[PDB]
Amino acid sequence: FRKMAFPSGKVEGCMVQVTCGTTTLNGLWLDDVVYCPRHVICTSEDMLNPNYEDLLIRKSNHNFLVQAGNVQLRVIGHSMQNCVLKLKVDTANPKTPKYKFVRIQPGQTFSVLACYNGSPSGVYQCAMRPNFTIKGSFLNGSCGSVGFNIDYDCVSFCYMHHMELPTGVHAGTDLEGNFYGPFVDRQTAQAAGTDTTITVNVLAWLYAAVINGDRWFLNRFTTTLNDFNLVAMKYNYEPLTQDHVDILGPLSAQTGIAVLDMCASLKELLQNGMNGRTILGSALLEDEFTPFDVVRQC
Amino acid sequence: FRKMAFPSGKVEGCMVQVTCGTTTLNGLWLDDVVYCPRHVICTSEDMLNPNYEDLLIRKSNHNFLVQAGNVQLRVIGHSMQNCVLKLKVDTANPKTPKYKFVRIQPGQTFSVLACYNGSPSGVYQCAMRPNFTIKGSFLNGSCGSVGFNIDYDCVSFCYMHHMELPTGVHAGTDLEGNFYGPFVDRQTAQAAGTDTTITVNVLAWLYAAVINGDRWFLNRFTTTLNDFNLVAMKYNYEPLTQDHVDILGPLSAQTGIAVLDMCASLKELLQNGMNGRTILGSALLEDEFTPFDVVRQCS
Ligand SMILES: COc1cccc2[nH]c(C(=O)N[C@@H](CC(C)C)C(=O)N[C@@H](C[C@@H]3CCNC3=O)C(=O)c3nc4ccccc4s3)cc12
Ligand SMILES: COc1cccc2[nH]c(C(=O)N[C@@H](CC(C)C)C(=O)N[C@@H](C[C@@H]3CCNC3=O)C(=O)c3nc4ccccc4s3)cc12
Repeated sequence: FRKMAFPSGKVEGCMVQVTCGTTTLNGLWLDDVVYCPRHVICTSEDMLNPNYEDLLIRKSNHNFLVQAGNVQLRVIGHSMQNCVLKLKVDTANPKTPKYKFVRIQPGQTFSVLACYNGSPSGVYQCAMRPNFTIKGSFLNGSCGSVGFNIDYDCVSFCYMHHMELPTGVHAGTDLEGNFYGPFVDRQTAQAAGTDTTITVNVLAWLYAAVINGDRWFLNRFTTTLNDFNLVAMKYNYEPLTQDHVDILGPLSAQTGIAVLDMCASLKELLQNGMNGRTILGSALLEDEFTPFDVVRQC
Repeated sequence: FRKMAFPSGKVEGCMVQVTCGTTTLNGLWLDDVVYCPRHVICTSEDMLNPNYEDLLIRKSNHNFLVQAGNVQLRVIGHSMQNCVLKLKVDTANPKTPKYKFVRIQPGQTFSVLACYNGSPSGVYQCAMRPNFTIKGSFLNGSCGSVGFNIDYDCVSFCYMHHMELPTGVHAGTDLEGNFYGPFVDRQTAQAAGTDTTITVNVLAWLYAAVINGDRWFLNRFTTTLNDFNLVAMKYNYEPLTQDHVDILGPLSAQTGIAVLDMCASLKELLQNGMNGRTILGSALLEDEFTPFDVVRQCS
């Protein structure tokens, strides 16, 4: 089992650069609109606590340099939506895929196309942590790179990159400019909530183990959702939601193991440890494979 | 620090479907030629001991059905190169990138674009193991998927997929159709030679751990190159050459840790273990990052 990204070509065709003064970041060109982080308009001395409304009043369409490679796209309008700038340009992107903007939940995974100066550098799979950070790999100049899923040729954009916390994890917004978690776009040290283990993904991993014949950990007990959630919190595990139970449905049907029966199996693992026995060849439970990732790889 | 693949768009525009009779697998369309595994011509009976040149002489151009998306491309010729079939078509691929065919060395990495029915499914990073297998993720119908590196808009193709061993690892060929390793395109259960760990890559990765602010495994000791190699061979690690030491130089300079000092740290980890501690989130020593991979990501 491995972390697999989606093929990135449909997103590569949409990356451009956006420059104000000497500040260049990545933007996303869809139809005739370019989306990018609003702090492209910030000077170094306004970053501590910028006045974005006041900074944007001073800007005009002709202050924005938008380039696809070396080709300039003329800007004919601009607006701000939360923490993203929307630049209307005079050309509709001929490589625009079928697409949606979506806001994901903690535990969901997505692919990140890491870009520098509008040019793709690499692709990898990330999971949104319960404290709304991602464990990414981003350098200076990566802001504006996006994360996405692809379903039947439709790209669902879910992440745009804005910042690196002092602990080395990353934070950003959806494509409507709303941050995931309690962060703000200022040059300031911010801290995330203490992280927790993604319970729904650990259960998906147990299902994958069963599918491959590794099932020693199954037991004859069951539990209520509420009883399991109260126990999980004592072990720094996320509580399960109704949506979590539902996305485990296909794996539950495939193995014949009820979701609440698998919860009682995980609950025994939590109170007693693994006893040096492994699951799928590991002493550690994996929590960054979603139920969809598991059926993707089968 | 994550396992990072190359962006796959330049390869996506080359993937097609090839069908013969009831068999379907993926092909690579470059200019006017489609490359695919030759056993697309095999029927089920043929699989065990196919005489390929004999089976190929009995095929006509019109037996090959090549599809790019919804469009069919007409085969105007065909030839075989080792385990790869080369189908000449009447249309040139306009999305053909600049490219080259290369044979990689054990321990080098590449990106794999997994495809089914000519459609890209996922992309991830693999290393050519010392025993010439790869620990990939491939299901039925993945044959013909390719592995590649990218350098300044030039795509270097190095792997085409052919089989899964009983142990679950994978085997394939370069784009001239020669297998990596002692494998053969027969429907038989085949075993690989005993694998070993890629030592220069483990060292590159420990350096990455330092760059990302993790130092719990460093120590005050030092070792000679030969004495490290004796312990490494004991633990089934490949020997470390002076070429590898030089290669790690940029990394050593960056962190101020001499190569043989980092070797002393790896020696202790091999002799004492990790004691349930973690490195970059892993409980095991990672060996599928090359020194180039580390430099490219960290800077
Ligand atoms: C004293 O303040 C700190 C204390 C402790 C940790 C800290 N982290 C950050 C922080 O992240 N700032 C944001 C920017 C702010 C405005 C969101 C930022 O630099 N984003 C980067 C990606 C970063 C860089 C390293 N790899 C990460 O992913 C990015 O690309 C952008 N660059 C610029 C350059 C100019 C103008 C806009 C942008 S946006 C500040 C900070
Ligand atoms: C008693 O035989 C075994 C015993 C123990 C383990 C074994 N493994 C294999 C084995 O791998 N065979 C090759 C095929 C051989 C000819 C190279 C094969 O199936 N390749 C797959 C990719 C495979 C499938 C599962 N995931 C992997 O990646 C592929 O796509 C192709 N399918 C066909 C189907 C028909 C015709 C051509 C192709 S080519 C056989 C075998």
